[PDB]
Amino acid sequence: VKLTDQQLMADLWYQTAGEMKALYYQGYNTGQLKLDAALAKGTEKKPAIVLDLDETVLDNSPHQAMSVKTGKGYPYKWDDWINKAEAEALPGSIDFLKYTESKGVDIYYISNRKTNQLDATIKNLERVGAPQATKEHILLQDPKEKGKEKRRELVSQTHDIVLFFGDNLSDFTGFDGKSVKDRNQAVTDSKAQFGEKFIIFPNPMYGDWEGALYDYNFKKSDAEKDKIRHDNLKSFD
Amino acid sequence: VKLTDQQLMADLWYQTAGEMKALYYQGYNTGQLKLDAALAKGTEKKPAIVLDLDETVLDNSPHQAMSVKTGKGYPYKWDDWINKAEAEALPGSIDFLKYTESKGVDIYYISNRKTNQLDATIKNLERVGAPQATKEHILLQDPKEKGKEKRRELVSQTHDIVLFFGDNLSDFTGFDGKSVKDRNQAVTDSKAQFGEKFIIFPNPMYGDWEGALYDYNFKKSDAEKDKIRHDNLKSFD
Ligand SMILES: [Mg+2]
Ligand SMILES: [Mg+2]
Repeated sequence: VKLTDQQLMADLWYQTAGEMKALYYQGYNTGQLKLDAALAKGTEKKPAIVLDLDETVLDNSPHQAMSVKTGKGYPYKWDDWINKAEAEALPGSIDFLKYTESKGVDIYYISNRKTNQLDATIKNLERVGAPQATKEHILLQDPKEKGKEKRRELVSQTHDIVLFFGDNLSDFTGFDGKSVKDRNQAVTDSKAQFGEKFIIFPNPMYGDWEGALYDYNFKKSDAEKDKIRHDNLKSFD
Repeated sequence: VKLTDQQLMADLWYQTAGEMKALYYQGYNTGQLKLDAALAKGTEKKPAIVLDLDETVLDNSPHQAMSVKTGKGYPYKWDDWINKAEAEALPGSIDFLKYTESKGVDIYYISNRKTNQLDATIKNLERVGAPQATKEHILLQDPKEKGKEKRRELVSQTHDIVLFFGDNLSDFTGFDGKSVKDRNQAVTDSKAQFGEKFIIFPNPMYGDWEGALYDYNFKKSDAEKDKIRHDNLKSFD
């Protein structure tokens, strides 16, 4: 079984579809409207926004396409890709970030890139013209650190975080390590937050949605993942 | 050779990912905000909204999952699926539509379901509780006519259409029959509209994004389609 072939359409959409680009504009347009509203309401502490990087601000889809062509899934040559520091900015992202900066609002890029990839991440953020591309504002994941809540909470000590941007539910608080059924119910329960506080972007290529299917154990064979993937489809009879 | 296998991850995300559900909530949450805003400012003609049905209001992903499991591509069992009239509503859609009706706004379901599928479509819409599920409000595709602009224009003769909802760029005005290059540039050109007048939903399973890759000629071989799909991915060096 060529597992990587199973991602082809998802990758192709993400890389070529105008619809995908439109969804990125819709997210950043909505985020800017809500930033303005949050600034007009006012804050107790200095305002901040928090964004994920991969598939939120930086487009890593060329690595996923490399996996389709080679048949070798992530993280094969992921560090090689990160070190190249040539990911393009996703649609609307840079204009929104520059607008946020112009308003005096602090930005924190909270990303599960590893702390030892900081320098390459700064390089990529500089290449695309992302504001505040510094160690102070780029909060990467420690070895053995689970999730992003520690970094979210550190930011909240000194800022009021008015918006979160991400492609993965775990880019928002309260979606860590849940089963498919439980994370899906949590979405329903927090339905009012989406497009309000939590700004979501489309990523059918990879993420916690896939990891949840494997009980977050990625040490599964290609055949085992293939079976789980097939078993979790809901087919019409 | 097995083109349906390449849809698996796209279908699995659409069916299982809480992120997909969040994007639908974000879309409809934004729709309600923009509807209220438009009504508050007033209109010339009676207000309307236009929605697409498939992958906008109604979830047909069980048919797509079936294609993957059986390995049998479109049109296998599509009309049978339509006639079963058992698609679930997409997240946030029905509450939004009930709200819209209650504000005195007319809803028009402009959908490329065939005119002989009108009875089944009414049945499915009644089942999920969509309002205004009648021939006067469900505007299906005439086999002589391509695209939806004629139906959009007709509605616009008596109403001021304040919002459009879809998963396909051709559910909005200005995206008919364009190359990938041209349709993607048109998104850029119309970037301000998304989340404002055009409310977009994520569908990595199928659409004009795929048709455009084939220069809208689906009578290509699977070999040709497979080469086209592979050739349009962008990998890194
Ligand atoms: Mg991400
Ligand atoms: Mg549709």
